Amino acid sequence: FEHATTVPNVPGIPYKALVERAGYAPLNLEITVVSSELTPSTNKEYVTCKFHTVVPSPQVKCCGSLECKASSKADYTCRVFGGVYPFMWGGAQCFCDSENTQLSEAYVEFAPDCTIDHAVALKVHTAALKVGLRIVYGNTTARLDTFVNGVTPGSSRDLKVIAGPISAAFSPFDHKVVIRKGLVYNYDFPEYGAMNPGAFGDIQASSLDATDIVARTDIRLLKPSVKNIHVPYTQAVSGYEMWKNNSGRPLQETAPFGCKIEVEPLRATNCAYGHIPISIDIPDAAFVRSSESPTILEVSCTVADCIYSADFGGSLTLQYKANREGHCPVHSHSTTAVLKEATTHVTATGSITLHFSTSSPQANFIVSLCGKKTTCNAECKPPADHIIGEPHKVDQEFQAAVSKTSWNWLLALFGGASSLIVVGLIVLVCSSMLINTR
Amino acid sequence: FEHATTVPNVPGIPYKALVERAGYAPLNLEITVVSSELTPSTNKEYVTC
Ligand SMILES: *[C@@H]1O[C@H](CO)[C@@H](O)[C@H](O)[C@H]1NC(C)=O
Repeated sequence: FEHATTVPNVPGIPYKALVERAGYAPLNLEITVVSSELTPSTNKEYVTCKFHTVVPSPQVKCCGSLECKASSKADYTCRVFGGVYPFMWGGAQCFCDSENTQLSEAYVEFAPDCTIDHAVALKVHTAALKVGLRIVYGNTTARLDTFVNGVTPGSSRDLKVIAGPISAAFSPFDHKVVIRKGLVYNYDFPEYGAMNPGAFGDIQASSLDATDIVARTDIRLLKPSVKNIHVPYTQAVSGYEMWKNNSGRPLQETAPFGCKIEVEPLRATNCAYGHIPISIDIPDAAFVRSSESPTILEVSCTVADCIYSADFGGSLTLQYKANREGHCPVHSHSTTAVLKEATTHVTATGSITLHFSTSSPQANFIVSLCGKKTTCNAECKPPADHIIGEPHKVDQEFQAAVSKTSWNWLLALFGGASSLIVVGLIVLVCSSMLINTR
Repeated sequence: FEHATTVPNVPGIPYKALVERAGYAPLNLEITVVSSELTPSTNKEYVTC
């Protein structure tokens, strides 16, 4: 049989339900969302890391001429200079009365440390959510893991179970992101082929070990200015360390709902938000006919004591009369309250307690023992402790915090002035006629 | 758990109380003031004889 139900997106929050079929005892169904797995689609754009300038041996043409030539190396620079003043420990490298000239050039390349200090700029889209569900029926536990989509049931025992789509779409990830040393940072990285000195991603490459590179970081050559042969180079500070210094806090400290983000899939997990509708198919053989089910008689409830606690602290008791030994389930069709155990033994005239929780102080509702129903009411008090991180609000508040006494007072407050005005008008018209008599 | 109660100053007078907690049986609490000890601060002034 197939049953439909909506569940909150949250871990460690079992949800209990029942299936009604004529001649079959209502079957307890427990559903647990073990964890969440939001995996988006992303594409590798480029990589960046601290670089190193190249300072190759300059070219010296003595007492003659020469011309500059470009080079395919990324961020390359070249420039000639006449009237050079070459000196070295060995002395004047060559000789002519200041006629000689020298060509200098430089370029950049990623340093060896980059191999492990690389930071990759990622473009992401189409967040996809994966949900793992564990379902208990007839004290039998089955499992499945399915994409949140409502069109691809998973495989578990060759059982087709579907979930979603989500009520709302949530994704902490933004279109542009960066990954560095296992830390993910939300930032609008410059597009590939865009070089801006003193900025993130100044050096860009298709792959870490790509021979072809493109970069621009405003390198300007300086004229020789000293005795010896030297190439003074002026360049802006590397942008990688710049972004490192003031990169801001990591996404791990900014993700809403406490998403637990992992890097190797670049995906979130254990993050709770939204609702999920699901349809569960259960084999008919799993069901049990009511003929063999225990029969109960003259059952009654009693709230020994309840507390309006965030955690599961509510208690209840039931007393029953029966004729057959065995087990029956227990349920509460009121969403405001949730039980703890789904089934229990049954005796001829036994009475058993129950643990439960509620989201309202007016503990009035209907609970079913085995197949039969029964009303049960009480009032609950706020707790002394008022800060706890354990599961809370298994059912969200439904403006039911208002008390029965509050309803009685509000009813006694509003007055029936409409009846007063109606009676006044009626007597007024009657008197008007009586005086039209004259 | 913490509970507040007022007791008379007197020996050999047990006082009984209960603590109410949801889902917990009320726990009997007996309190006895075995004795009193009023100790003041004093300073030696001098001696005579
Ligand atoms: C499940 O509950 C039924 C109901 O009494 C019982 O007969 C059966 O033995 C239970 N299964 C297990 C594995 O305990």
